[PDB]
Amino acid sequence: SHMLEMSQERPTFYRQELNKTIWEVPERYQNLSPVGSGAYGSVCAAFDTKTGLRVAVKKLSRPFQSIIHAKRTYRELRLLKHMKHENVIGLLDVFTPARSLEEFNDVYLVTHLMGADLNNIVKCQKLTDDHVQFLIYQILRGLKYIHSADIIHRDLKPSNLAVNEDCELKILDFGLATRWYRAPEIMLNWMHYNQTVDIWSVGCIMAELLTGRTLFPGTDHIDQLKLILRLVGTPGAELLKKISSESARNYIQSLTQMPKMNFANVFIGANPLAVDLLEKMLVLDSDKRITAAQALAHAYFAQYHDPDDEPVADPYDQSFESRDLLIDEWKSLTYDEVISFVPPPL
Ligand SMILES: Nc1ccccc1Nc1ccc2c(c1)CCc1ccccc1C2=O
Repeated sequence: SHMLEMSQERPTFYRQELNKTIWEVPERYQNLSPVGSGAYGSVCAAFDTKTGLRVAVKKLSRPFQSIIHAKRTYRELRLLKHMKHENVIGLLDVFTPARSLEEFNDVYLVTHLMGADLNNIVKCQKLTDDHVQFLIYQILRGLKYIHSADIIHRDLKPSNLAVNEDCELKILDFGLATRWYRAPEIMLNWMHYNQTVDIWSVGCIMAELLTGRTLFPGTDHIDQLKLILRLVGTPGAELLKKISSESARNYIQSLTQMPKMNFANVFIGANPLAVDLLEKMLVLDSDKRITAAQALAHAYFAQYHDPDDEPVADPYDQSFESRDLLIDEWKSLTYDEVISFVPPPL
């Protein structure tokens, strides 16, 4: 009760070659092998002998290359240390082989191994309506939590969604096939947007899960916008009066005017509740777009929705974002976050 530890032992590390480079990790982690071949950024699957589960270990080897990199490393670590939710990738461990700040260079992050991203899942099977309900439900459950912490993903897409063989899903890699899921207001920066940029992305993902194909496969920014307007219709005058960029307003007004298409004619053979939900997600007016919390209560998710089991996050203090610091200062803050990490219970 009042007994304290007067010291602590560093784990024993070992070295090995993986992806043509040396990985140095605690002996806790065994049988490492690369996954994704660079797609997700130096990630190895491993067996965690402590928790007795398969883990994914991600190595950051250039985290402090510049001020921009160092601040991003700090941001990502603070975010990941904060996220504690079934549908958001969080941290089982974070470590460095360094024995002091002086020898600090590499950061390794450890999370539960999922085994695929949603892209791989879509390629390997046609998902049933039940799969789609469950996958989208989990994305929205994760987003409710993330948004409640005043965090926006900003780049939600199938490759940022980890899925396991039990159809469980977690959201990976917060932002800030690359443009197809992006909200229009952030594609051509109309305005200081809101959290529902992520809901637009969910709508695009859900559509693809239902049809088996990309909803708006644009070849560039302008083409992408044209594909969007063809479905949702050209925005009215008042929707224009709300966006700030004069360049944007001018261009879209030169385009041929189009009415909102009938969504039932696009998402054929889909559950009518699914279609109705898509109509609430895929709207241009971000002040009218459904929220994650509102979407969770939509009848489409009647089988999964449980208001008592859709938790929100603790407030997330981002005051560090307003600081302008040197590489060594961001690096020191990051080191502090590494050594102060408290692992989840067993
Ligand atoms: N974001 C973060 C933070 C800490 C540690 C790791 C990660 N990033 C991860 C974690 C797990 C997985 C993937 C990326 C990529 C998708 C994928 C594809 C293929 C096989 C497995 C997995 C998968 O489980």
